[PDB]
Amino acid sequence: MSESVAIIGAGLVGCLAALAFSKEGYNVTLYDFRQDPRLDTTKNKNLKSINLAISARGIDALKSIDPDACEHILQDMIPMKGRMIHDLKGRQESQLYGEAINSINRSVLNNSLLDELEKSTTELKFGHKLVKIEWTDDKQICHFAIGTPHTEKYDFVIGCDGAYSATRSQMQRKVEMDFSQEYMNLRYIELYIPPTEEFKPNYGGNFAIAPDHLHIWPRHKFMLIALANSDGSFTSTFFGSKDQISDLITSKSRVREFLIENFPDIINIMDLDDAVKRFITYPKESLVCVNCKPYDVPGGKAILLGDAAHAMVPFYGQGMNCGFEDVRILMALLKKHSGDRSRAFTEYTQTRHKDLVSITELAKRNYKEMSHDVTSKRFLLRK
Ligand SMILES: Cc1cc2nc3c(=O)[nH]c(=O)nc-3n(C[C@H](O)[C@H](O)[C@H](O)COP(=O)(O)OP(=O)(O)OC[C@H]3O[C@@H](n4cnc5c(N)ncnc54)[C@H](O)[C@@H]3O)c2cc1C
Repeated sequence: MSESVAIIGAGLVGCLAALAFSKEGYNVTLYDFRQDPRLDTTKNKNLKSINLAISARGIDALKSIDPDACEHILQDMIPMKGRMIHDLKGRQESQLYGEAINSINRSVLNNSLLDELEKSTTELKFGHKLVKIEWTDDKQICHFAIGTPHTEKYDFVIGCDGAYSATRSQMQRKVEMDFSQEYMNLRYIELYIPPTEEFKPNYGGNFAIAPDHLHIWPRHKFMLIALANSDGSFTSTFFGSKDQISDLITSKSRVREFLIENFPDIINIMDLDDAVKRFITYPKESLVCVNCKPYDVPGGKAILLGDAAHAMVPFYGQGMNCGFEDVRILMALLKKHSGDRSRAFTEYTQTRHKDLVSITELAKRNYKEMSHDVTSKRFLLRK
């Protein structure tokens, strides 16, 4: 009487999808080739950033799925009041909220969703790599490499397997899928702002700068940002072109001078030497933007959510929030259609792809305002 679903990928979107479907009564199995990130034996946590901005929409998605869990899962998130813009003179200006965001730790959020899933009948299958799918009019046969071949049949499959989705490739054999991948001329580097030694009453913690603002140092086609952690430290991120970064890291002094010149007010709050070290040593992940149409295999046999459907630019886009909204939209469509996945998945493709156009255009406009159109003397250095 129950239907079974294989969800491929146990990142943030996959875990939320698993929560949503298990709650709605489906028999869920959640696969990931990675080891369980809650284990100390698992060395690669695959965490692209230490923390995340979760929007009202992202929060509302988790809340629509499980309000009690959502309360518990998000208890330590730090609400933001606005953005704090830092100019070349180290002047800060508060711009109060667009959409509200809250800072939350990535590891904690992903680990907490897994914890919630263990309280359901969801089967967790780490160490399982999806390698092939056979599509039929009844069940879909999913082939895995474990550790070792392994196959299991499912009524339908949800690809939440990220930007390079194996599920998406498998779908492409069954349906004509328009597809594009674009490798961004953009890299990011994670930096660190330590907690202060003493509790700062006006900040409510050991914070070196305002914890209730997303801090941005916007420059011409590059940017530094910072978002608070619960312990008083900030996760800081530098974004710049591949060419700019490659040219900088040829020399430690060159990086150091660049940082001092462009972000002079970070010397008060960050160790320059290890910043330089982090800058030269941080592994540079390639950022790819991918788009998809359709998102489903006809007859309700499969659907793609999260980065697997629409991997987008960091910061300027909001991949996790978008993926959380994917899930919320899908579940509402399933309820609207009384469990008819054929109808729901088809309508999903139509409406979500209209949404994606609007989302993409917003992100481009965000990049234009915040990073491209930056030439004033307060933001672009004159030698
Ligand atoms: C630096 C940075 C900062 C960001 N900040 C924000 C932010 O502040 N707010 C926000 O909303 N978004 C943010 N994002 C975007 C966000 O990180 C991603 O959109 C989000 O994590 C995507 O989640 P996902 O579950 O779709 O994909 P993923 O996190 O990529 O998870 C996919 C999972 O599938 C597994 N997998 C892949 N292939 C297979 C296979 N063949 N078989 C089995 N398993 C497989 C992988 O191991 C992986 O665990 C940021 C991104 C970056 C890089």
